[PDB]
Amino acid sequence: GPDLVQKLKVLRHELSLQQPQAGHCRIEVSREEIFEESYRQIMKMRPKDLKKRLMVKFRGEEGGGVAREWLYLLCHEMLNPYYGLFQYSTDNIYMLQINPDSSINPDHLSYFHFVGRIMGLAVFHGHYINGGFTVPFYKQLLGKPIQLSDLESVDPELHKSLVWILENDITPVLDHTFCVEHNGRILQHELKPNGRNVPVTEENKKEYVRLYVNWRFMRGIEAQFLALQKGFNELIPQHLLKPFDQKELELIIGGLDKIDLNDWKSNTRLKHCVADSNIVRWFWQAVETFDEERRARLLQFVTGSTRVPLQGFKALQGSTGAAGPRLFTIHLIDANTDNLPKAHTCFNRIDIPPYESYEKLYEKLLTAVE
Ligand SMILES: CCOC(=O)c1c(C)[nH]c(C(=O)N(CC)Cc2ccc3c(c2)OCO3)c1C
Repeated sequence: GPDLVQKLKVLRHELSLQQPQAGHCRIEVSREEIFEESYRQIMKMRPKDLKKRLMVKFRGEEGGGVAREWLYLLCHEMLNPYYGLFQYSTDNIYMLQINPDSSINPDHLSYFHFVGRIMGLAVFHGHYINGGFTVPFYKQLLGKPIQLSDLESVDPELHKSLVWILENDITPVLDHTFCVEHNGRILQHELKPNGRNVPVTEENKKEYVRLYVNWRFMRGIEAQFLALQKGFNELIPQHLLKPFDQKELELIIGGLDKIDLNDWKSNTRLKHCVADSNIVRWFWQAVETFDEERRARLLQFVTGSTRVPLQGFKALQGSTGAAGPRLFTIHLIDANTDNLPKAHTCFNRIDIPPYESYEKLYEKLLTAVE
């Protein structure tokens, strides 16, 4: 709380001291080749050059304020799975993770080092990017261990079984060793040296669960993660992150998930209504009134998910029909004003009856959502 506020000020003050008063960090890339061009221009600089005031300009545009736009666009474009560095999770929708098969590109480690530098530059200049990584990824990047509690949301079944180990006498029921498996070929991993020959007992099961928790996230991505963290720490040294505790890191990480209302409203299709009509202004008014958890519940009420792809509301998918985005739709219909708004989750549509006032829309929409 108030100690977190002050820790953030110490961090920002320390970072500001590393920025030279004179000098600039010059970048000039195109929008359609921002990843490859930024890769070559950034990997040419010293870490101290990256700490200079950003001097950015796009391909052939006049545009200071362009450096904010450049960094934000590069932060989202570098996570695009086309580049083979990151892939979507099969545990939670629209979440990202390092692709363990990134070894295909033999220069992958220099690209992960580059991604780390850009993530470090975002923190350095005060940008909050909703990268969509898991809480364990972000804790590890910020220099802290993963907690068993952080596994519950990613892998509830593994979490339940590791919790079972810690809370019960395993002796008459389980016969595990410090060796774990995962995939086409089956790969064995010894959690600690000679692990295959170390049976899990009451005496060492705490170490077993602790090692298994880390492996569940680090599995096949350890070299990639190390290079990423290396780039990140060239901008954000690990000692400056030491004061933040597990709880403060969870608050900072949860704040990254903020739904972008600008991107939501810019990418909303309107059916039988205009952008200035009372029903549409009242809907966006009620959304602004809702806290984050209520904004997430509204997004889940209409789309079935509490998140949107990394590209944003423009990449929103529908369930059926021709391939292509199915934008979030506000549909003003002809219906009973006592009726609730109706969600058509297959098509990301909310059918809204013609309410008389803002206060009636707010209550009906809140009743539908809660
Ligand atoms: C401990 C103090 O934390 C901070 O002050 C802080 C600030 C100012 N920004 C960030 C932050 O946004 N990220 C963490 C690196 C997420 C992120 C950035 C760039 C990305 C990305 C995700 O996906 C690819 O590009 C944090 C945590």
